[PDB]
Amino acid sequence: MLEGKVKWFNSEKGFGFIEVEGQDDVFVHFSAIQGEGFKTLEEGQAVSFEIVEGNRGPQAANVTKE
Repeated sequence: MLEGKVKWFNSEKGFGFIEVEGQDDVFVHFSAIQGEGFKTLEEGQAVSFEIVEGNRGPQAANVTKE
């Protein structure tokens, strides 16, 4: 699992970017967010996650709020 920080997140639209040291920023969609409750992220929130890449390029998967 990768560790990173939420760079920014549009809570209304349900998407943002995770920033991570060395690597580029990682697009995160709300459907990647684990746990219970309404799925959203806060700027600067610590997350653990993976990067999954299909034919639309890399994005965050299995994002867990730490």
